Amino acid sequence: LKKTILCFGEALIDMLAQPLVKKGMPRAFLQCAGGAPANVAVAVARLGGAVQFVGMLGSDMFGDFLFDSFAEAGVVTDGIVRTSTAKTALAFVALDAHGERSFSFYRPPAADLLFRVEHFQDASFSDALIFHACSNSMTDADIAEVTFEGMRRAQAAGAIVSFDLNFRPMLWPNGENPASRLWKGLSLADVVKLSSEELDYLANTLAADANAVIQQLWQGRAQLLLVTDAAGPVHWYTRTAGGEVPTFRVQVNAAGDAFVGGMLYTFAQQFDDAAALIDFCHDPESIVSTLRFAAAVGALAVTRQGAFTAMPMLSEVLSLIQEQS
Amino acid sequence: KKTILCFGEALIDMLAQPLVKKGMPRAFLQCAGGAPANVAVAVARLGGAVQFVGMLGSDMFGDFLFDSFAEAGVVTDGIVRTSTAKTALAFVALDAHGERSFSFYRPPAADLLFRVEHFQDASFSDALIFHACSNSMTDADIAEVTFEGMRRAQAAGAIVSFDLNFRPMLWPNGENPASRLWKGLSLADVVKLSSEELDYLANTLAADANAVIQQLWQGRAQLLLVTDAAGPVHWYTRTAGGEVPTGDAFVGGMLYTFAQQFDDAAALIDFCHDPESIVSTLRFAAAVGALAVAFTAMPMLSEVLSLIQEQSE
Repeated sequence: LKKTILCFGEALIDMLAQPLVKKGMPRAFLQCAGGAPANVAVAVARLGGAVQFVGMLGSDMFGDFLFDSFAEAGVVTDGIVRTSTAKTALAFVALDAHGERSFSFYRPPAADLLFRVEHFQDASFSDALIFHACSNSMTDADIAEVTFEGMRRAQAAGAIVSFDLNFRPMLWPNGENPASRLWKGLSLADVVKLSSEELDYLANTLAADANAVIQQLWQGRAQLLLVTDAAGPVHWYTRTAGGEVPTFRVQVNAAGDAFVGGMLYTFAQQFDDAAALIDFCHDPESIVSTLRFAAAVGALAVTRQGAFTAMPMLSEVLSLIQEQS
Repeated sequence: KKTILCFGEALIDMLAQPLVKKGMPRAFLQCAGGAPANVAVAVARLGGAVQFVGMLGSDMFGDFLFDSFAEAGVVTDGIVRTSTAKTALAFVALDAHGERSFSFYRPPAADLLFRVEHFQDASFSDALIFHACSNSMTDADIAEVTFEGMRRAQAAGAIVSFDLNFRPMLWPNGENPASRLWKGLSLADVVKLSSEELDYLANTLAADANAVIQQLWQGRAQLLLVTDAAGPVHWYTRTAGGEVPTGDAFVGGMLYTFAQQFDDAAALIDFCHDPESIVSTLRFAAAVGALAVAFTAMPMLSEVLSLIQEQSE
């Protein structure tokens, strides 16, 4: 069976700063499993899809926590490698930008950044129908090349390559221009997901507009593009048309990792092989149907200061779609 | 003059909390930490004039440490900041079979980037005591910075205090700390060791405790204090030794008391030649150190008071 969704990249700890409780009581931080591709993997596993997380975890308490969290969720762990050379990355989340949500990362150096091409396993790509990655595994030259090689290997092995930009400027070296790597990753993906802001960023790097960006994507492997709005309406584009994705109102909005997990999960269930993506992209009726499912997953996922605390099961997602209909 | 200059690392201790409810995320409590940093705070709480010299990150944790120093009464103008690295983190959780584990996010770290040019002459000319620990010797650069600070202090007339506080886990894999430890020990006037560290040092010499003590007398050391997990504190000088009839609290009480008793660095020598004073001062140091922690002062209050009365009578 070649139905496994391979999520590659970083898995890290989101440390959620809690509000001050009493007097000089020490502030508390809550430990939550995180990482863009990691969240996608857990969302897929919760729905019942075959999924594996490929990446490097530290040989520390946090790495053990992430490993066990993956196992408990049903995510295959065979492709995970370990290292004592660096610690598991930490992402501290709090408030200080006045009342804004602040971020403090312990990642210029981290375990996930040390994954090398030699760590990939042929069995992973043999059984993979989808390879999903994000730009965080492109923050330095070495890890970026590993991500590109994974995308190239996936394509050659018959897997659909999914790329959710998930651009986080803070994680990139000061003074360096990430444009080059982002465009390269974009040229190697069959399915691309961008936020409105990232689309604007990319347009600026071209000294042009959104249309120019989309046309640039069509010059590569891209067959499907999703653009998320801060608000909530997701737009989709293929080389033959464009439209909107049905949304859901379930009280908390922009499509994130759960949405992606929902989408890839459906792809793996419905596609016999990678070539099936082409027919899918030529059929707006299927596109709308599948993205509605993805939106339902995103709407049901529960987050706390970012970081997912609960992913929905298939029955719950289908019930929402059935009800809100 | 009068100020106690504590130099080195200030970091965040993240204490893992026992799981309250299965489905809830494990919690970690933030606490100001760092060896010389904690001593600086204790001295300040006791009422001594103290300044912490070191580098703090420009992050949320650095601001927390800076504020903690300020609130305790520690002088902060000797503190420098950097965005180049994050404030170090020290995770202590009860990992595996009831044993308390550790996970340090150091190196890299902001405190490791303090450079010689960050020292201010004003800090040294006003210092009666310069106190350091081995944590600021974990890499070649910060170690040299620490040694130069100790030399500057000595040259400026400050008593140099060195609390080994050896933590192997913080040192580079495959390296032997012995060399740096001995160099630091050779530059201190006052040395504080745990019984364990004494044995460790003895081994580096392939000898006994006496060999370590004699080696110490080869450098600047005039007073050695050796603490026990469970037992009296042993003191040693170049002419004698004995025990104090009674950890970091102790070091705080000691520095605080030394600063209250000694007019200058030369006063340490007279002190070392006066066992009665050594005994009285260290016992008091241990006792008053408990205050750097409405509360009861008993039985310590009466114990201290009865002794002074008897001595005066």
